[PDB]
Amino acid sequence: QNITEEFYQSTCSAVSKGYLSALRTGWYTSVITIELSNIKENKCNGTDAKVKLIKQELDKYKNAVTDLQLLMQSTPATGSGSGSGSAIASGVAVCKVLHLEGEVNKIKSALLSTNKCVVSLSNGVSVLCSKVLDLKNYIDKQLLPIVNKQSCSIPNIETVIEFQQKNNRLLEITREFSVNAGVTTPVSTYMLTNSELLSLINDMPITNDQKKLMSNNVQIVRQQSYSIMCIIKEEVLAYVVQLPLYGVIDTPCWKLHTSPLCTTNTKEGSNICLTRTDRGWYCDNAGSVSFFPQAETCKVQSNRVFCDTMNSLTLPSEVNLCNVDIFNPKYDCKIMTSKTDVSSSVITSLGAIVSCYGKTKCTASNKNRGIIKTFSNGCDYVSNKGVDTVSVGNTLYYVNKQEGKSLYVKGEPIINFYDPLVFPSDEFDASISQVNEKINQSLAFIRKS
Amino acid sequence: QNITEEFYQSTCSAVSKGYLSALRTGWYTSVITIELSNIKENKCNGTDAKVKLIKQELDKYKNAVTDLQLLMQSTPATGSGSGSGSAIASGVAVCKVLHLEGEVNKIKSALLSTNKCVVSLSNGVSVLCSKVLDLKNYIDKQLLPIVNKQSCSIPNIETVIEFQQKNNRLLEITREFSVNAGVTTPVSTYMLTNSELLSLINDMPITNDQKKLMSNNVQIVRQQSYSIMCIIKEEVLAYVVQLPLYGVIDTPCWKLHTSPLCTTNTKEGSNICLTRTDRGWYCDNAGSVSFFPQAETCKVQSNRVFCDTMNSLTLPSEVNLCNVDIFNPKYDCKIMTSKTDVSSSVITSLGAIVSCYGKTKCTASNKNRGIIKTFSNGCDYVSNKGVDTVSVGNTLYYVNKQEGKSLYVKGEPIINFYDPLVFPSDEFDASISQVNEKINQSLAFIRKS
Amino acid sequence: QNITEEFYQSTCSAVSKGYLSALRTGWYTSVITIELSNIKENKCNGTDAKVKLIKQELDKYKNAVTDLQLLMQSTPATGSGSGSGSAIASGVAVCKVLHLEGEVNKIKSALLSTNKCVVSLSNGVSVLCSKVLDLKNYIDKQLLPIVNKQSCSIPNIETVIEFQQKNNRLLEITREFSVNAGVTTPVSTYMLTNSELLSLINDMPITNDQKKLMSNNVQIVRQQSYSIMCIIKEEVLAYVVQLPLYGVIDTPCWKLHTSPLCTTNTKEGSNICLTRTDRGWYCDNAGSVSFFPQAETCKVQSNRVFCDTMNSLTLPSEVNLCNVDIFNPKYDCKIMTSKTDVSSSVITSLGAIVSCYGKTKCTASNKNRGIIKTFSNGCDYVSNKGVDTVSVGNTLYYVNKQEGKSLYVKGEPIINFYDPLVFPSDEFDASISQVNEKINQSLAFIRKS
Ligand SMILES: *[C@@H]1O[C@H](CO)[C@@H](O)[C@H](O)[C@H]1NC(C)=O
Ligand SMILES: *[C@@H]1O[C@H](CO)[C@@H](O)[C@H](O)[C@H]1NC(C)=O
Ligand SMILES: *[C@@H]1O[C@H](CO)[C@@H](O)[C@H](O)[C@H]1NC(C)=O
Repeated sequence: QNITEEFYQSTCSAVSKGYLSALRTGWYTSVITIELSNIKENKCNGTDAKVKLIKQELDKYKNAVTDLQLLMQSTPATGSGSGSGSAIASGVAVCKVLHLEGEVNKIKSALLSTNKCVVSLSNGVSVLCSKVLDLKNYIDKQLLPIVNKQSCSIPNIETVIEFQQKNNRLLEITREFSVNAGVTTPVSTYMLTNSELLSLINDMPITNDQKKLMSNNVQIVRQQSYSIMCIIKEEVLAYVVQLPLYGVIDTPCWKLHTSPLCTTNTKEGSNICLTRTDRGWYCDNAGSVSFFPQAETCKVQSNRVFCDTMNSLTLPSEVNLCNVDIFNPKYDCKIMTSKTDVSSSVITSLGAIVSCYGKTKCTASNKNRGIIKTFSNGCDYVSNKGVDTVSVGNTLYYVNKQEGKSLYVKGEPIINFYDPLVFPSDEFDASISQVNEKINQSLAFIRKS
Repeated sequence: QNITEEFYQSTCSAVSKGYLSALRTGWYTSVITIELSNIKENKCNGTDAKVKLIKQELDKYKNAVTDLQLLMQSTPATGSGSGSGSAIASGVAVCKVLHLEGEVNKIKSALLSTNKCVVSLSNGVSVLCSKVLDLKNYIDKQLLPIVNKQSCSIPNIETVIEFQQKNNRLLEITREFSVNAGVTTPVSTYMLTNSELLSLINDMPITNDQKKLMSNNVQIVRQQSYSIMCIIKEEVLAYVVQLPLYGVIDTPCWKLHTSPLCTTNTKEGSNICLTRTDRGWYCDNAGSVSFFPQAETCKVQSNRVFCDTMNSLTLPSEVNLCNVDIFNPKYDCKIMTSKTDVSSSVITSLGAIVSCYGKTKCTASNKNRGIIKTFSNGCDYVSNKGVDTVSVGNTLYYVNKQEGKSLYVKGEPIINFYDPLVFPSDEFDASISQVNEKINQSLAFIRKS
Repeated sequence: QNITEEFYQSTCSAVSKGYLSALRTGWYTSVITIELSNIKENKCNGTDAKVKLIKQELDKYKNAVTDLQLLMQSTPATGSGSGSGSAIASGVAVCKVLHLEGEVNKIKSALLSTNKCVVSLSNGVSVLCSKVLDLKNYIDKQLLPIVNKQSCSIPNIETVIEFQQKNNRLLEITREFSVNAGVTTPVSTYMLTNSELLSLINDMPITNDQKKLMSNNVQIVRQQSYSIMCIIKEEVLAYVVQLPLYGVIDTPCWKLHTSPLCTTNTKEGSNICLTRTDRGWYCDNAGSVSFFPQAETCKVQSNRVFCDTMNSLTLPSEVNLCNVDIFNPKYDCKIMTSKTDVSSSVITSLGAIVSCYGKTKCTASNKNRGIIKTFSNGCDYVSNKGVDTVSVGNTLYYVNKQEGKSLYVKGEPIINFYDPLVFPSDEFDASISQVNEKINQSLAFIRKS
């Protein structure tokens, strides 16, 4: 609920605390079926425009079914497979079951009397079935008596329009499945209406607090979901929707922000830099910390973070000590070094870190008062309380207007504890104790000779 | 207007000059409203197909409004926030104002008599208002007399069709806003027709030369714009369109192309490489140079470059001296080094740089004459005048057919001025003077022992 | 057909063999035309709803043509240009020909009598022409007699509906071309129906085995295609479709998987790591090996790999010896080193490599038996035969269920042949023989002093 920040002048890094967690750890597969009509082309003596329009829309239904047929002749399993495996792997497991004999018949039988069921497949997976569109009922009852005879009966213009409305959702689903090789993400309203999604959430074998969680963030749920095309078989079109399951909930999370920490010598060519690494989202997870390096693997909405553990890292709970004591031996606090003194800025949750070097004009202004702070050479921070923009050189960043308390922790910049001459000025991903050992090694290389 | 190129044999790099500039430095927010109809469901005795079709399309209007309602219950502010801040930050500032009382009433009053207005909000922002669709007028005048009574009146088939045409734009806007969590980019023709966009450009408080600039490049303007969902309130649907403002215009720009510069010893394992860094777009901006490292942050159309300063860098105007004298002390000309002699090629604006090493078959051919040039070991360049393709190994690159003059600047490759034994063969982002100091340091490590 | 795997305990890497190849080496351009109607607005005394609906849909046709007109006033050539050149370069060559006089007349004449032709342009390119929609015929025959007179004739509701159906494909094509600046990929069903694509494949001057190849993988073909907007001219709308040409077919391919290989000392701060580089897809191509570093540049479907040679590398056929003998001098087998002992896992084609270090809980379980293997410190591998998931820390990966034989090649991990004290613990992209020379250099730096 209450968001806070802490800027560490000593390491040129800030930590935004107070966020609650929702980590994806599992998948809920669910089958979405469309009852289709097995009709073959029935060309009849037809002339007046109502039969032509009906026959045209019927051909769009036929090409949509044959397009779905060449789509299932190839199950590419193209979703993920990026060394972290497939994400859709779980949903693919349901499609291989649907290809079994009698398996399309079980969901077709469970949905013989009701629209929404639960079906126990022949592999132990209890999936929830949904039937979102019924074209077999409409084509076999309202359309076949028009095209079945020798000469076509004249359908009313109302039938032509009602048939374009029902057939539309099928046509759009085949269009998405065609351009994406059967696997789509996010799940569009054609794949699942907000109304159908909320009905699937209410029926899940999950706690009521988790149903309130997923229902208040349906947009986040859509963006973290997959729609996988299954099978066209026995007057039934089936495709699987994989919805995220959040195994870690309401757990502490914080966000690390890092910026270069250089020396401010006036001699060009004589400055050395240092930047804490592993910036990003950290969350408590099962006695450890789940770290998320990729920026888009975590969507944040309203004080909670929605992450996917597929692309994360597991760190000891001691990783937090780099935020309070970077010189602490329980944890190997890693940095990267260079001699590149370029000014830059990072917009944090409650303020902005500014690393200003050289002649760069770094400043922070308010919309109505103008410039309220001019930064000197070095690394600094400013709160958003009273600040609107931060400009560094020719670049203007907008400060985030989130409410929260910020705390400035004064301290000596650690780049000053290093002798410039005996410094590793090209180490990437080096630990503090690792760098102290390389400094002990270059000073041993100068003492002996 | 006139595009030229310069290849530097000494550093294996080329510069494409002559481009004019258009840098995004600001945002213009504008409110786009849709007048809605506050109706509640009115189930009536209905049987004949025209009432059923009308009631179906009316339900799609109702679900679209409730879907927009759960979308504004969560303002995620998910656009950007990538350490450069939010891009949509400015547009979000307008949405927080719309949630104020009386604020939906001001734009609703300014648009009470005209379609397009200007409205001064209660926070000092003078936004331009547009009213693109009027469903309150259509539902309350043409539809309510059909559904208001006890039994429904029979609407003509013309009313059913005209209502599907007007309601369509609302349905597509909710579909885009649902899959993208309220923030879309680019701005589609459903969000804003080319006709409405041109009318917004003509009304902006900008110079006439800037209106000619944005109007001749509307496609670039759409791709650099954002559509942010605001509020559903008081029979008004409002969402903000953020259009780019180009503060830097008709300013000099050039593009740096770099390729590995290795030695051509015949001994495998004995070659060292060097590659100028910071390749990309450079533009004069306010006495400095704005450098763009990311490739997609700059779209080039017809001799002008359209960049976003949010992801750029500010460099001293002296950065140009790496293109004429890399050994010049006013600027720290940075390179990266390695021992990886792999052949490769870079398609420039007017030609192609080819770095050929080992047994790789590097060649450049014309469509009707065949191979017109065979490259030897080392780094070379060829103009597009008479050249169609360049093949390196099993890879074929197409040479850009842009008209312009190319200039070949002969010179000794600088990788030959370095003794291989005493070379830093793993430096990344190192300056020329930095490398000379490391060579002075490894030669001091061999002289003393 | 038969997929196999080989895990090398000595280098912590695995190779998935048995895949067949389809590399894109060329482009087939083809022109897709829409015959348009040159009509100007003809406002007439109109009141009853059928004329209003017709005039509304006619205005959507007019704005679509003018939107296409400002789209061709700017040919941005924004597709690619990423230093590998443009991909669309070949297709752009056809658009510059269409702007020639008489050139729209040749395809318009070849398609005067048939729907599908071949046309020899005035630049030697024999392109295949397709005419997918005929609006000039429909507007000039069925619509002009209604709007041509002084007062409008009353069209039937059937005409209003048939005109919305034909005009729809034009409107969707302008919507895609507007948001993407004239260059779209993949090619949607609006740009080309699966039926039109299959008819273009059958007519190509390619072998019958290649037509069977592209027809069985149309989804892969769409995802690797481009649609480029050409010209609006002389009652003809033309745009070019670039389809991939696979010059390398049924050639051997394998996939390299790599994972960190560290020492298992119990002392924190004392471990050194090593990881083979250049992981990805390798395919035999013209006596060499085409290597693909980017992960998305190769789509794999059903034992064959579909790669684009534009973003690839050419390696000596000897690159395979890093998979059997990394210490072999014919090839410089490159690695990268560090001191970062973080546990991680890689899902291979037939199993999973697990690098477990520190206190991380690495394990592999079966769905019904539970944990079937607990990994110790070091690098290991497990087959998918009997294994369902692999968990490392708080991350759970799904093992790929592809059928195939796996082979575990036991051997001493090479990180143990290196003395930790005299190790380059920050080399990136270093060769084995390069590292042995740096170890010979740091041992010479300690022997002399
Ligand atoms: C090297 O490490 C030893 C062990 O702590 C210490 O006594 C010595 O002062 C260090 N020398 C340096 C950091 O130059
Ligand atoms: C090292 O730098 C000094 C100062 O310019 C110079 O005199 C000397 O020749 C250099 N030695 C090298 C580059 O080996
Ligand atoms: C250095 O290389 C030489 C040449 O093969 C070899 O004899 C010597 O043992 C090496 N020394 C090392 C690897 O420490």
